[PDB]
Amino acid sequence: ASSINPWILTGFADAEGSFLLRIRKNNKSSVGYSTELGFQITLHNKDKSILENIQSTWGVGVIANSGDNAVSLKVTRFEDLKVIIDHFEKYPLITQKYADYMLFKQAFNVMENKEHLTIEGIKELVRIKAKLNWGLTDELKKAFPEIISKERSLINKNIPNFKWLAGFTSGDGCFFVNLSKKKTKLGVQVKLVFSISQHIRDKNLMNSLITYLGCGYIKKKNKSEFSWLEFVVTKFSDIRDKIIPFFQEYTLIGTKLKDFEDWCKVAKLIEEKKHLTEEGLDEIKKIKLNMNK
DNA sequence: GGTTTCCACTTATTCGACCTCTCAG
DNA sequence: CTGAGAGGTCGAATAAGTGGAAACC
Ligand SMILES: [Ca+2]
Ligand SMILES: [Ca+2]
Ligand SMILES: [Ca+2]
Ligand SMILES: [Ca+2]
Repeated sequence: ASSINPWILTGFADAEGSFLLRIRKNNKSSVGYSTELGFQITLHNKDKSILENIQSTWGVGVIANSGDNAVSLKVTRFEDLKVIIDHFEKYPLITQKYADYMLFKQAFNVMENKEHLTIEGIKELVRIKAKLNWGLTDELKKAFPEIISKERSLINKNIPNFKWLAGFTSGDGCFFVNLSKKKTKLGVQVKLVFSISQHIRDKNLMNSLITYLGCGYIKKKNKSEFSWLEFVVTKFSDIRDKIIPFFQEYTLIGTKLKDFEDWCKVAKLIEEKKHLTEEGLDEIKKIKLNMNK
């Protein structure tokens, strides 16, 4: 296993990490509840190597299958959480997930004091959990109606450095070869697309990518009640002169690195105008077939 | 006996990956 | 004709989370 640059790791955690606070009804526990605090990343099987590298970097965490297609790294051994905290104190998250991290830290402090072994400490964990991720289940709310949770901190941080973006892109980004039929004797337009997807809660961060990368635009997307954003670059001069040199310098991790490598092969053919030939179109369709999914 | 840690594997829905058309220069 | 956006779809590699019991103090 290889170690991962810490800012790349934090950017990847902003895109792929989740904090965890289990408060479980437990007939064997003196206070009727047991707890489990943690941090986890779930990826496709093909990216198991990233999880082994993170495990090797931090020296913590257990890896297991997550269903038929995915694999997780989960850190819940309590002493190992100190490694997680030590990392994110030095290399802080910048999406809204930073607020979940802060709630995770509060829960750590409660459990370090063994307060979770008292009913009052369980109550304090429920207060913290109420704003963490999806919040309290209805079943738990019914158990602790008394609870009043402090409102959730809205995060508005800047991108700390390019390595963070390399990690974030390795998680939530997409390098895509768009083919769209036209009329023309050739008949197909080849267009390279770079995009990053994110929940609308981080509108500010996503909007800032345009200024930070000096190209792109934001698309708002919806699906029933859910909404998210796409930062998108389609202009070939920006792909060739901004996006490609950026990730050539700030190296992606995992399978997305291979997608980016194939994507650049297509950019080369496009720069040589080989995409407006039948022989070059063959080559590009071959590269596209071998990418992503 | 009580508590912590790990593995199996899911639900919810935020991602990624995928497609097609318009129209300015 | 070509490029750059416009305007989408869609499935789960989504983000998040639960049941059971091994493992331990
Ligand atoms: Ca993400
Ligand atoms: Ca994931
Ligand atoms: Ca991903
Ligand atoms: Ca088992």
